[PDB]
Amino acid sequence: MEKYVAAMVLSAAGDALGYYNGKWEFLQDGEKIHRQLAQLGGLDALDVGRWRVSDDTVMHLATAEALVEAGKAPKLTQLYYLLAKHYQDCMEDMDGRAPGGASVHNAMQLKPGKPNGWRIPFNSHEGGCGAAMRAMCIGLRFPHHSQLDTLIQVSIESGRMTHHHPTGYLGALASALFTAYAVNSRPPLQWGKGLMELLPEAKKYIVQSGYFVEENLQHWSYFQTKWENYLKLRGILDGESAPTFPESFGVKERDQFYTSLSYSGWGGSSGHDAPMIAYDAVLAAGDSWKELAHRAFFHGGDSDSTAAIAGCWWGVMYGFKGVSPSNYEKLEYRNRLEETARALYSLGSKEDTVISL
Ligand SMILES: Nc1ncnc2c1ncn2[C@@H]1O[C@H](COP(=O)(O)OP(=O)(O)O)[C@@H](O)[C@H]1O
Ligand SMILES: [Cl-]
Ligand SMILES: [K+]
Ligand SMILES: [Mg+2]
Repeated sequence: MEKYVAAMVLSAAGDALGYYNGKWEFLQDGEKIHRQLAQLGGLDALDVGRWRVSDDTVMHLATAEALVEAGKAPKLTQLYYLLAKHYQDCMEDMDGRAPGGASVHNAMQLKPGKPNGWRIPFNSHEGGCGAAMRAMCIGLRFPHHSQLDTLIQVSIESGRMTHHHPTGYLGALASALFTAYAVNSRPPLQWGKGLMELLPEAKKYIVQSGYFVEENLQHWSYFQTKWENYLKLRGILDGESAPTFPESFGVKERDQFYTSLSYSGWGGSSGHDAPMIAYDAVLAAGDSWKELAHRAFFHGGDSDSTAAIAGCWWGVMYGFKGVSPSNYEKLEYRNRLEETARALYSLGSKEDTVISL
C-alpha cells in the first residue's frame, strides 16, 4: 500500500520541489539553486503547501486516472479513449504550470471518440520529456512479467498521443518500465540493461503498428545510442556491476554533465535524458531522499521533470522513509494522488490481461 501511495505522492512532491513555482525549474545555475535551498533551511525545512505542482504531475495524474477508469482486463481501445480524454481535459489545469509545447499543443488537437482519434503524425521536434514525465504509473498498473507487451504498447501509445518521435515515446517506455522494475524490487543497477534488451521489442511494436514506420526507424538510433553511451560511462551496460561515478561530481560538475546528456542544451528536457538523469540520481542516492533531491530535483536543467520521474521510482522502493513530512503533507492534489495510488495498487497487484487493438 504505502509504496504505491509514496510513488504517486513523492513523484508530485519532487515535481513541486524542483519547480518552486517556476523559480527553480527555469534557473539554469544549479549552484544558485543549492544556495537558495540552504537559505530556505535545507530540504527538510521545505514546506510544499504553497509550492504548486507543474504540468508533470497534472499529466501523470491524468495517465493514472485513465488507467484506474479503464479498470480490470481493459480493452486498449477504451484505455486509449480515456487517456486521450484525460490528456485533453487536463490542459485546462495548466495555469502557472509552465506546460511543455508538444504536450499542450497535441493534447488539444486530440479527437477522442474518433477511431484512432488519439493518433498524431510523426514530427521531428517531438522529442521532449512530456511523454516520459507522465508514464511512470503505467508500470504501477502493469508490473508483472506477463504484462510486459502491454506495458510496452501502452507506454508507447500514451507517449505518441503528444510525442510522435522515438526519443519522446521511448522516454515513456523507460519511465513505465523502471517503475515496474522498482515494484518488483529489481536492483536499480540492472535497469538500464533491461531497457536496452527491450528496445528491439518496442521496435517490433512500432513496425507492426504501421504508422510512420520509415520516419520512426530513421530516428531510432538517437535514444539507443545515448543510453548505451551513458550505461557504458557508468560501467553498467550489462546490469552486472555497481555503477562508477566520476571523482569530482559536485553541483557544478553535474550541471555540466546534464547539459552534455542533453539534445539542445537543457538537460533532462527530452525523452532520453529526463529518465536518464532520474536514473543516475536513483543509482547514487540509494535510500537517501536528500541525495536523490540534490541530484534529481535541484540542478540547472529541466529539474521538475527529472524530479517527477526520480521521485516516483524512489517512493516505490522506499516509501516515505526519511522524508520530512513538510515535503508532502500539504502537497497540491495529495488526496487525489493517494486515492489514485490505492486504486492502481488494487489493479496492479493482481495480474490481468488486456484486449489488444
Ligand atoms: N528530436 C528531438 N530530440 C530530443 N529532444 C528534442 C527533440 N525535439 C525537441 N526536443 C527537446 O524538447 C524540449 C522542449 O520540449 P517541450 O517544449 O518542453 O515539449 P514537451 O515539454 O511537451 O516535451 C527542448 O528542450 C528540446 O531539447
Ligand atoms: Cl538539503
Ligand atoms: K533548473
Ligand atoms: Mg513541469
